[PDB]
Amino acid sequence: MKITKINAIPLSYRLPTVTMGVGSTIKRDAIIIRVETSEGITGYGEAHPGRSPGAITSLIHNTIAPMLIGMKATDCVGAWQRVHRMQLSSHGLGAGAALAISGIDMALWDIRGKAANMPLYELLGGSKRRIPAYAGGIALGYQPKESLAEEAQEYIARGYKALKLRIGDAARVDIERVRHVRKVLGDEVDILTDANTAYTMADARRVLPVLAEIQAGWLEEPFACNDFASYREVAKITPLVPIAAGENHYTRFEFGQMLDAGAVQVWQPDLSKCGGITEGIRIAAMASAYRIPINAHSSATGLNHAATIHFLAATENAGYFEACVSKFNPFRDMFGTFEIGADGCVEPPDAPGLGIEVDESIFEKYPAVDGPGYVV
Amino acid sequence: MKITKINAIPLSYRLPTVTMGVGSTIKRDAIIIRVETSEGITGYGEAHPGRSPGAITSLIHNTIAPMLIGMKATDCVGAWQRVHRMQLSSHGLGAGAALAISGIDMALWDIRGKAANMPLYELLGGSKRRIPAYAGGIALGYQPKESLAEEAQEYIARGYKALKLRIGDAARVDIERVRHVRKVLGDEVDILTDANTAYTMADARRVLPVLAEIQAGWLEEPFACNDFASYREVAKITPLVPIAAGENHYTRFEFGQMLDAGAVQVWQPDLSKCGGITEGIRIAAMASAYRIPINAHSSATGLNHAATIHFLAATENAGYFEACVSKFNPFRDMFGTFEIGADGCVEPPDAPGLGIEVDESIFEKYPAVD
Amino acid sequence: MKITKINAIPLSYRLPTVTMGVGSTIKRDAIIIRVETSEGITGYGEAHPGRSPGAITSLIHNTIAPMLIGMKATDCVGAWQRVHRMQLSSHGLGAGAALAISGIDMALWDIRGKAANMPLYELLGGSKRRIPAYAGGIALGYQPKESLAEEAQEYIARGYKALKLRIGDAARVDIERVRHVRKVLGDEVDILTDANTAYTMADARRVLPVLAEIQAGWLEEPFACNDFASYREVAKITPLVPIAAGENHYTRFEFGQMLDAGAVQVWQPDLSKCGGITEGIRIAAMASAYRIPINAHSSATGLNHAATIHFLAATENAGYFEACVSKFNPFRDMFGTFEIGADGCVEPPDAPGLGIEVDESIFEKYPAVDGPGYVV
Amino acid sequence: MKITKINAIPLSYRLPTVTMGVGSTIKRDAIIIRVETSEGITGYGEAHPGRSPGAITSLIHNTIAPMLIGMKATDCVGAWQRVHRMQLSSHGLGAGAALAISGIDMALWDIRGKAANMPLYELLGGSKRRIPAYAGGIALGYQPKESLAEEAQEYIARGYKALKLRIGDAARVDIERVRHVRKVLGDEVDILTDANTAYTMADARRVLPVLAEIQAGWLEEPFACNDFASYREVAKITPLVPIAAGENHYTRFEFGQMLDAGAVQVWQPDLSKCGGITEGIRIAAMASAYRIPINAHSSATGLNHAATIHFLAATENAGYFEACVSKFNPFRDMFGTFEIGADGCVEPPDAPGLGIEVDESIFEKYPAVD
Ligand SMILES: [Mg+2]
Ligand SMILES: [Mg+2]
Ligand SMILES: [Mg+2]
Ligand SMILES: [Mg+2]
Repeated sequence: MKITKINAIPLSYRLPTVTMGVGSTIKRDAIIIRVETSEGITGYGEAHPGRSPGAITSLIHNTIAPMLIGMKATDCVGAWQRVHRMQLSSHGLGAGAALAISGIDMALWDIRGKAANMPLYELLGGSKRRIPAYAGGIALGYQPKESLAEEAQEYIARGYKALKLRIGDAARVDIERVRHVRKVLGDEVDILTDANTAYTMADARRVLPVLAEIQAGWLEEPFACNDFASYREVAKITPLVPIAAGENHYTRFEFGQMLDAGAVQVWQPDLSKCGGITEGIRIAAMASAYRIPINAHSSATGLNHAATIHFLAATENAGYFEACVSKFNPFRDMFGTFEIGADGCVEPPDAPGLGIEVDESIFEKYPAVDGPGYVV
Repeated sequence: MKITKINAIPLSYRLPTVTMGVGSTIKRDAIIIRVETSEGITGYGEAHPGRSPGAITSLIHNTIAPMLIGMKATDCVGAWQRVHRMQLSSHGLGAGAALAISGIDMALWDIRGKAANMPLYELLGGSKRRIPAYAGGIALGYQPKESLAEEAQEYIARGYKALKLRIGDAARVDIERVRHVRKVLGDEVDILTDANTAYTMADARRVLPVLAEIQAGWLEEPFACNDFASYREVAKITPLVPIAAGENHYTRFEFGQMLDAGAVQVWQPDLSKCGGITEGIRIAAMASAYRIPINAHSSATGLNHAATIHFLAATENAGYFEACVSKFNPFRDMFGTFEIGADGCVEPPDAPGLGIEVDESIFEKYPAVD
Repeated sequence: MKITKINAIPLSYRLPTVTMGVGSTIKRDAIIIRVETSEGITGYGEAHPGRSPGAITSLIHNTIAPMLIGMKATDCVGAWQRVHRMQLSSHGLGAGAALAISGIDMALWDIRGKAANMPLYELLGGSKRRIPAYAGGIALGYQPKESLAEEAQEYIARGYKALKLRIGDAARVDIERVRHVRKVLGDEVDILTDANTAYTMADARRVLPVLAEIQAGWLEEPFACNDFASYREVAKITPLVPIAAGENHYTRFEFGQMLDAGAVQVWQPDLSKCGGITEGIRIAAMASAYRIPINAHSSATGLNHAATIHFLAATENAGYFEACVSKFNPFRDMFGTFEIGADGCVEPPDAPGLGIEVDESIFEKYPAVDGPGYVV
Repeated sequence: MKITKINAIPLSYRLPTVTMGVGSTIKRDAIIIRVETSEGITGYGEAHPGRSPGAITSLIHNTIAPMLIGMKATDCVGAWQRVHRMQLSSHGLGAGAALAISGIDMALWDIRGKAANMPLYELLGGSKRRIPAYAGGIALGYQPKESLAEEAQEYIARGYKALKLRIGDAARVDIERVRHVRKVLGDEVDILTDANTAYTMADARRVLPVLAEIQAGWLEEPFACNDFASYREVAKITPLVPIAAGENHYTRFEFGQMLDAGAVQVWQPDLSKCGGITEGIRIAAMASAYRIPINAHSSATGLNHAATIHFLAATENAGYFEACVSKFNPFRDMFGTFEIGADGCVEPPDAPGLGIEVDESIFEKYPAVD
């Protein structure tokens, strides 16, 4: 079974807005990858658009796809190694190639599930199990504290035992917001926080004590992805709340650097970013030996959501699934929906591969838009 | 003076080969950045193609240019900041965005020198001085040791006091090559080595002692850019030959990470890769306090070469300039040749900005190939 | 364009007093540097008097000026390197030479701005932007806590969102003072503290908890500039308030030593002390990679105030400008004033060089006085 | 007994040259400090000029003397403290103030020995003993290797068992010099080396192994005084030859910083630079617990030489005395010659205080030059 065609299909959706630390969201983009085989089996993956989806599309169509055509379709380790030496190790696009191979790998695993007649959790050695979820996605953004509390109440009513508050616009206001949410929900809900790379160190030494006071589960991404000196300096503030990162981190080599720095104790690789399922396993296994929980970051599509839940089912040190709960996200319920149970958990689809049926006539409903996706 | 237009112009050339540690070269690519201003002054830069020139071009035109139109063209610090917060810090393309800003930033400093009526060395605070150079680029590749020695002798005859040997294919064959060159050039030539990310650790503990024996200037890029664990292990082998890295390292935050690892003691940023001249200064200033020499890596075009020499003339802790000496390279001589003197040195051009005049009719001679 | 003449002009002013950790201020001194070029352009800088202004004057006129006459006037990097090898590296005056070259460098950059027809922020690559300021200078010294509160209220009325309280006479009294100021101003004002090298370690372990309680922005200079073991030992007290230093620190080499000690996380180089603008950039860039904010220390004259604001406009990791607010400081408003806005910010002058016009007939109004400047 | 007058007397001498790592010597300068008391006893010291003798003189007369007039002349600890809090700790001149207090402090100990009717070694708690010496000062500079060897042989014939070779101009030429001296003197002479802050790291990893090969006593000052990062890197090269530093290091707080860096294992304070005899004791006492030898650096005048020998006789962990052996140096023999014996050693004078009589009519013979 050889690889015949690899195609990157860029999709986008314009909405009539939720403010985070990265700015204000005006447009949602997604890149869906199709890999065709010699024996007729077709696999589907999702690559992250990287705030410039035309570039990842081009990178696949011009460089990465030709180096993988003709390869055996189950050899995703060998497929990953070609991208590693031609792009990741030297003179390449670095992080952009990781995004590109992430979707391809994901599609190759979908082929591998279909060829073995196994769902992905079974292919990886796990079982169909209940995986805890929190209300995340592009929701719970910057708004008055009482309105933010009401949105949080809506999610517990929907069965969530955990939620992720978006912080990082000003220390004072999100101290005020974070305190009010604990006040109205009680101390039974795992309140998680995400600063989305927007805090300084001065902000952190003000916010971290109140996070320990409200007993938050983690502080996610307080600084820039490459801000190494700030990441080691926050660890010194409080041991009662761990630092979380991984969304903007690529390959096991970047995660290995944050392993022996020892500051970030909660890892969140996005399978549409980090290098795919193959690299996801490698990252999680390193974390496993050091007892670090994997709370995977989720991308836009229900394809990535399928791959993530399958991955967490077979990953021993899996923590949370990040569930998108925003009302204006069509990529989530694009084909065959995940659904949260009353136990606060989620389940992988019981069908070969990723267990998602892809009708290609939905791509026409969400065409490519060349504009920017963010407002700061 | 505001920014009006930013365009990325892809150029490529097919050669009818020199093998290094990354592979075999069949086609050279380059991306030239044109920045137009509201007062008629036009800047030029080089962005590294990153093995996919169509992707960086797409990234510039769709994303990085729209966020920079309307900015004051002298504000390169602010221009770098917008790219830092929109692309480099969060959900962007990471390393690819750094290549894209590198050329734009270089073109911004070109505008700024012309508007100030100063050459770039003068703009950066330096003076026109002789900068030592080594014979490098896509030259001195894998070949028999006596043929490699004949190529080496030709560069000393042209004036060079230093050269860079390509190692990394097989441990035995490049120990054999490296020892032979020392005997035929004597111990007066600074012999530098580049492994082009092709060594393992098992190779390194076999090769490093002979590099000490021949008193090599540095071992450049023995491992992949993100291979942190190997880089810290090779520093334990010998203190007599330092490790060099920088080509595949982007922003001062990645260089900052290898500062406190302490393993790499020779920093080699590429101004067409690391973030431009702006980030080049910041990387070099950090190295300056730690007495780490900046031996900048050179890209394809004579634009990048001009910018690098201008940079090193004003940079306090500057080491060598990497001189491209392969003669199947039209990008170097594309618009008015650097020239190596009998002192083995090189001079910055004494004209406003980068000191290079760009005729756009030459772009048609080298069309873009996928 | 060559250098023709370098002249150090010592100035002083006697006042009919504000008490700090360095003692009681009775006389203010300043050294203004004039550099003349071959092409008629004249630049102006400020060197710190170093508590013995006759010595810096002598050092310039006898040693440093002759080694720089004939040099190209835009080659300030090369000018700095000559002073580095002849004075800073070996057998020299060390810190005194740094003060001397600071003013000369500053004057050379003023020439460079005028020759390029650019203001200094534009020459360094920045833009005209709003830079936050705090009430500093020789103000808010030792006095009864209620009178100290009234002086603080006057500055917020003048638009300051931040201020620097002078501490360090006794632990008990400035704990009492610091608590009262937070009480009357609310927790919206960034209260900064400066001990002016006067604390012991025993004082620090008493004062630092109350500073964390009142959430102070930093503790500036608790010990002697060379007191390395005390600087690393205070870092162990509280992570909620960082230690600040740099006023009495010279060259990037002394700042590099405090970088890898890792204790001081807020850097304050004085451009009239550290080695000038050239060295200022080098110090700030090292801090930039490690995400350390530069909150530059200000000297006496409006020349240094111009150079500082220009420097902070083009410095990416710039924090605060230290604004002198003392009523008896004529050096500040000596020629063409800075003015604080309602946003709590300050702006660089929009004119070539430092943007300050120097009338030399004001030097006669402030002649040199040979006496001491401090009382302890 | 109070302090009445403190005066700084600048002296200089033009020579019609010996090249070291800092440059070429054309004129030697010295500053002599006279401290008068209310009971008629007068002390003398030497302050280092710091390449600008007019500045230190100005600093003493305008600032440091006014803060010390009226103090009890035996209270040198309190005298050092006033200078510490007024000049060294905060907004002062830093390193220059340390040079200024060094001579005053030395003159204070001169008064104190005379008032106690004890020589300084006895005042410090030691006894008159033979102290090993090496041939140094502005001697054994850059010259052909055989001419350098002839100068070396002359010092062994005079009695010396140790000498200090000036290296640092070029790595090749001083490897050549250092090897030649070992062969012509044998392995019985302690060969010490001084680079005078002129090496890079690339030079060091080429030179250090040959210094190990020739079994050199130490490598003195390879880098600038504040070049912290290089000093920690050279300790990694070879454990067989230690690094020496101290000439350009002031107060026990800078020596304390190089204690916990662990890189420099031979400390060389200058009593005319580091803070005087008072600070000299404190620097040496810290070194004593860590078993670091104190091989003090010598200044210009025979006053400083007298103070140094007195100091080392009473100092537990004293190593070598630096003997100035250049014969174009009148400051050494200015008022009654030290003398080297056949044991290669040197003795402190057996007279109250520093044991030197100062005739002020000799000051006219060496007037001050700008
Ligand atoms: Mg996130
Ligand atoms: Mg290379
Ligand atoms: Mg202060
Ligand atoms: Mg010496």
